[PDB]
Amino acid sequence: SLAPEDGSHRPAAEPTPPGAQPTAPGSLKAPDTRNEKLNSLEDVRKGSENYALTTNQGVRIADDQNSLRAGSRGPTLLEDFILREKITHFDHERIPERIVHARGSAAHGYFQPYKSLSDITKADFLSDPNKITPVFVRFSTVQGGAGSADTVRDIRGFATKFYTEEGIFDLVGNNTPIFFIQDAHKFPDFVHAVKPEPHWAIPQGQSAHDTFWDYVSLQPETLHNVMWAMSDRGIPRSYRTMEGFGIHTFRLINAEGKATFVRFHWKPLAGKASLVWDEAQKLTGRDPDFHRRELWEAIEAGDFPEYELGFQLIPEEDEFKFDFDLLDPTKLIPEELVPVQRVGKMVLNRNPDNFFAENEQAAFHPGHIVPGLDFTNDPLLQGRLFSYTDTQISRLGGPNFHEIPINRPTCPYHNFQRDGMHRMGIDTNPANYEPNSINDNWPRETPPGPKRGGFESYQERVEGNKVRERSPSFGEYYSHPRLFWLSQTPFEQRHIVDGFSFALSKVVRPYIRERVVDQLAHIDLTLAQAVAKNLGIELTDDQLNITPPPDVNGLKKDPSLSLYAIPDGDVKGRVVAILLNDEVRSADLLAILKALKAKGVHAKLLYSRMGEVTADDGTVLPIAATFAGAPSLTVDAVIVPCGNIADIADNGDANYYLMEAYKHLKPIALAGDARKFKATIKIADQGEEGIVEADSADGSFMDELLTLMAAHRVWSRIPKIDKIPA
Amino acid sequence: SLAPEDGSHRPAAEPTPPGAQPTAPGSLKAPDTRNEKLNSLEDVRKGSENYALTTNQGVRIADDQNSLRAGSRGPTLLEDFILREKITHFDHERIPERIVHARGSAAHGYFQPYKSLSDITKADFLSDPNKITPVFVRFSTVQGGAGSADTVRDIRGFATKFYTEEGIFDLVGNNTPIFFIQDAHKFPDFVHAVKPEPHWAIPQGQSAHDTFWDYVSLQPETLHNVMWAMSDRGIPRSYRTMEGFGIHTFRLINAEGKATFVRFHWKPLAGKASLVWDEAQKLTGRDPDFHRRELWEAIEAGDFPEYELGFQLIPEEDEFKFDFDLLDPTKLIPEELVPVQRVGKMVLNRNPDNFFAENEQAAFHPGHIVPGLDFTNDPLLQGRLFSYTDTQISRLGGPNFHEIPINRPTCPYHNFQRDGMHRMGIDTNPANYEPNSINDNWPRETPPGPKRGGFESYQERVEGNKVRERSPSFGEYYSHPRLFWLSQTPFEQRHIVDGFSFALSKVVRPYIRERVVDQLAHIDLTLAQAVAKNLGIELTDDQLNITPPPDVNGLKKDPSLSLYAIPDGDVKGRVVAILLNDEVRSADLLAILKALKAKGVHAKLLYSRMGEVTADDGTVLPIAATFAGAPSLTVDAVIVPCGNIADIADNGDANYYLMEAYKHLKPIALAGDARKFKATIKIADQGEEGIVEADSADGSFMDELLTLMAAHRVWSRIPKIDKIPA
Ligand code: HEM
Ligand code: HEM
Repeated sequence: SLAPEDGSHRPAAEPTPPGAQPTAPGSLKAPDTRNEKLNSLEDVRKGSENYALTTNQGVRIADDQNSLRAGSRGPTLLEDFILREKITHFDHERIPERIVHARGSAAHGYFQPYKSLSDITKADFLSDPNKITPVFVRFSTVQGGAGSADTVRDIRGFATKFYTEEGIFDLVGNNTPIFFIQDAHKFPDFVHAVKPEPHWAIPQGQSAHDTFWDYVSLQPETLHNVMWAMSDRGIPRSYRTMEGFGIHTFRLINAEGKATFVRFHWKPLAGKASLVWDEAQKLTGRDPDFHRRELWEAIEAGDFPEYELGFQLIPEEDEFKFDFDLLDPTKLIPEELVPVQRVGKMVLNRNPDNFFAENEQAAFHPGHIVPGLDFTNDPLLQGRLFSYTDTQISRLGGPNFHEIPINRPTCPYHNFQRDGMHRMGIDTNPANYEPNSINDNWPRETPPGPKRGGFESYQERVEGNKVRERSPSFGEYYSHPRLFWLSQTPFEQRHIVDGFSFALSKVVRPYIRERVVDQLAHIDLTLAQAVAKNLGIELTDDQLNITPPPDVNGLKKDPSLSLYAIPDGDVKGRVVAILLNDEVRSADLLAILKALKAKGVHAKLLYSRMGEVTADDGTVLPIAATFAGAPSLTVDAVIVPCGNIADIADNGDANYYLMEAYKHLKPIALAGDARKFKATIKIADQGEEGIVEADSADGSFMDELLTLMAAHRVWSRIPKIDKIPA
Repeated sequence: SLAPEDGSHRPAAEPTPPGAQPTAPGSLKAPDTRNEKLNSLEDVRKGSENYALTTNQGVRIADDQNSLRAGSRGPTLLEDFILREKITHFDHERIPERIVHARGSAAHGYFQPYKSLSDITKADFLSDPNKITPVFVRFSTVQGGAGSADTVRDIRGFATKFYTEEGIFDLVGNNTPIFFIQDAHKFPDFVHAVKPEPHWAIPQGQSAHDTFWDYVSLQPETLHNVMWAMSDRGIPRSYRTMEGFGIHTFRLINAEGKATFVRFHWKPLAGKASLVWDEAQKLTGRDPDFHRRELWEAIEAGDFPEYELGFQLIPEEDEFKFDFDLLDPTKLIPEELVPVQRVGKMVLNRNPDNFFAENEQAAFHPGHIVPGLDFTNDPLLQGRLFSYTDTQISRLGGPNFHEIPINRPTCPYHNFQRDGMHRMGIDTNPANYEPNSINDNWPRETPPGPKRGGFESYQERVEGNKVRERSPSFGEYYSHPRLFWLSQTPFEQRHIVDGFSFALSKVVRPYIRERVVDQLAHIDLTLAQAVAKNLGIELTDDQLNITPPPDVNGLKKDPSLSLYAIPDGDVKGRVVAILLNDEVRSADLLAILKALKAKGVHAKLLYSRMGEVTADDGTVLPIAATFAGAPSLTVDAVIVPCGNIADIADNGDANYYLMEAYKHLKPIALAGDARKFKATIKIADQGEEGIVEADSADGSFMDELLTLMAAHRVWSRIPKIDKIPA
């Protein structure tokens, strides 16, 4: 018996805020959170308490501290089958990581539609608002390995496995509404260009290197998604605060056989929010698991990630009514032209028990559709359909990957397929082929119909010759980048210029930088000049005269493309650092902590060492972390209560904590003598927007801080942050 | 043609300093650097210039930009064999990463002994000072994945494959002279404890989490290597500036059959040097590939990593003469007791061509020894001999891993083994067994002998019963941690205290922190009290009264255990930042670059944007990076020449660059009006040791800066840095 007597080794099985308890497997932290897929995994969950340690053959082990040897200082014997089983299993623990999106974080949840969509699709999981479909969701980056950092600049994946009563449907999307390339045949070229370069395998988790920009300069179809990556969309605050998109146009098919074109969306109910680049880059160093942590701790707190599924629907007769091709995955459909119709809500409310078994082995593939859905001829989607089935045969060891527990359907599955490595199902059918008479032809085909029918593809007309040719309708590359640029606020446009400037500064061959600036001059002259100025490049008179591309169907902006132009901030689940001193004003801290608790905002109490400090009135305050241990990077705002400020006033760490928060545009609130820190961040006597200051933390002090938190960051401070060395 | 007409896409095939040219495959950068192993890989090197693009079956491809479809907006066709081969290969690119040491960086080189060692060993590679043995060396971290960061706190691996004329010898070592655990049976327990925790797979590249410290608190044998890991040994400046050790006692066997015990050492001829923790942790964010890049760029510059192989030799009759067991890999042999005898030199002088083919697929294993070497009963070494053979079967896809080009011997190999996945060798032997008459028994066994003989194990006497028992002589856990602590300088001791304090502050369960401070009180009460203070923990009276462990064979300290107590600096290959302004004083820059060039020290010219600036005499200075883009973390020292200092005097990023370099103890040199920056870092007029200043950058200014650089860091500044908010 090695646990403490007080039981402090074990986290409470109740919702608790980040940092309050050690994290734990989902079925131990939240045993009463259930859904049909979580219940169906019970057959393979293994406990541990009160059981003997055994070999994998069930033989109890007496001494798991030593190898068998001839004498206590002698050679190890080959007959030690307990050592060789344990080391054999260790030696073969790893499987290949995913070729792309190897870094990702996943959770269980459930989906429900708001109303029946039976008029536009026969998909069973969208047929009834009282029908709940379990989900498993993995969010990811694209380029880095499974051990790379979370808050890199990159596109993010957003993959949802829906365990429906008519089959698994995987909606395998990203956090931007287009992809970099048009035809799947180029996907190995693009991904080899963005990945670490092959001689030396550098850089990890970064597209800021010469081969990426060489490919982008030579393939202008990439510029639209490059604009989104260089914007603050490339550095989300959390997986909870990004959008999701299926990117391709797919089809919905109803029971009458009508096809409707659809593009899929996820709206984050916590709103849209991103970091700023210096904060994201530094956070890759101080906490490379920040998004994985934030997701797992939000679910442990009850701050469940919620998203609304929405559809952009285009009738079949409107296929050719836009300036861009619906089948081109480098084009978005502006919401000003085709609004997103709300379809249902997904809540992620339980973490896995074992990351390897459930996250690392999950397999999502966009060819996993159900009756009521179908594909289109988008040539990127069409090649994806080949790739996901193929890659799973080597990543997951053979063709029985659907029998790995996380991947199993919850609905029935029966067919004539047999054998393969690690075959689990033992088929009793006398027949392994059809047609058969010896089992009266079971399992049998099922015709298509309104519900519970077999899958049949929509009978789209195909006409043309066998060609390796890009459609001419796809040959336009600059209008959607320009629409995106013009839809951004002025501070978002500055952050884009800064993204391209920093990236191209890391390209060693200067001609590649000059070729990219030339492509920017085809999108918007203001953007091109601002990036050229940061690179020491002067645009030629020819570049200054390139005519801008046309508007997209008459639009010169669409605010739904901006993260911030239309406020959608939500503070629940955010976190505030509170900088303690050795004699805190207990009344300020009561007022601060209860205001945050009332709005579901978490707090972390920080000091210059661990342990406790005692307040003016004797209240013992427990310290969560030190100023260096939990830097401002990890929080959304900073509060300094009054008390003995001279304890921390000359602490370089405390001062730099405020300077870094200030540089990264975070709200800061200073009570009482904590206003002496105004000198550190150069605030005027009369104050400035974004810094909350009062004689105490009472009256309106907390409401003002919370108002700033709802607007996420203090964008008006951007011109002021340069006169700070931080 | 897509290359620029000026040829600036291609790096010069000559030695160039870091950043002067794009990096490149080794055989293109240094085509005239050869050794027998490098030449033997020519059968599988494949070029590219002037060749047609083909499928893997040799069919020329006409259009690599499109899939075959029925009409240019039609569905992709199954008969597109060119798309499916290209995407099948991409879908199967990944193989499992190594179970430990997944993150690593490698190079080719050569070794030769200084004199014949035939009186102590019959190993052929140590027999002749003029017979050179090619090597391939991989350096690595332990815990993180292949995509994790380089400058984490961790142990580093140092594995060397010697391609000898009597077989491959792999010396598979680490950068500290002991390991964490005593018996291989516990390796999966230890590694699971240090690795990301199984529920959520956090944290990457960090031992600062509950399960690692839970295991250490319950297994005091771990304490010795934990002291090394918490010291600055855990954060090397470069793989060129750390020690190597084989850890175990092995045997040397001479031609007369005499056995000598040996421990292996690598001494870095560039000297020992480490980062400081705040710098290391920030560098994991700003350049997670810093060590991989530094190694590659040192070899491209001709700053070839050099190491001296050394042996500690103990006669067989002295096995039991120390206070510790020679077969216990948690104990080191102090050099004051047994000196390291210099044996030979290894030079790494060429990078690979393809990182996956040569580094990712390399297989090192400490059971690959040759005649003239043998094992001992160290119970950690004994279990290693099973594991490397076993893990390579799944990582590298089967039992023919020795036929992957990097792993092949350069000497003959013939036997009766056949088949296995991806078998390359086509055996013509009519026999596949021996004894045979049908091929007159060839290939034939070879008796042991002085040279070119068969391998025979030393006939060690074995006497004991078959037991799973730890030798009582291994049950001492505190004397070697204490020897290490007492041998560090006072600043190195402060960094150890900080390393334990920072790590244990990240352990959520407070009782684990308490148990580890109790273990520290058994090593040294000053260490224990200093850690306990930073944790808010008070030592009990019983803890204050624990008797310190005995000296190790009379030693109070051994200065070979410190990185810094004995000066051993070498500045060649280090790097200075030079902060430019828009009217640099060309006379200062002349003097600076001349003095750096004379000592082999490289420079990086930095400014507030990219492009060029022009000096006072019209010299056009290309800018390597911005002040933000290449932070002070990446350099060894900073020089600010005179000129138009007003251009940069108020630049926040230039001021922060000096604040960070100052906090991280780096030398700073300020010429002329750059002395105005003394105010940012609070240097008195009279100056400060570690800041070089003068009216101009003459010979005397450069000699003072170079002297500071030879001492690596300005330790005397440590009391002054706590106040700087950086
Ligand atoms: C619209 C463009 C695409 C989007 C939105 C997309 C999205 C994703 C996502 C989110 C994942 C990770 C799923 C998980 O979390 O496990 C993934 C993995 C993958 N993607 Fe795609 N992808 C795109 C295009 C492509 C293309 C064109 C190909 C190849 C022709 C491709 C091949 C793969 C492969 C091989 C994997 C790893 C799958 C696994 O190992 O299970 N992707 N992609
Ligand atoms: C003295 C203690 C040890 C040292 C110095 C050591 C050093 C290393 C080094 C440097 C590597 C990486 C080689 C490379 O660059 O590819 C490595 C890999 C590995 N080690 Fe050890 N190790 C030790 C103990 C152990 C133990 C006790 C076991 C298991 C019984 C073990 C199992 C492995 C395995 C399975 C690999 C991966 C090998 C591969 O995939 O090719 N190590 N170790």
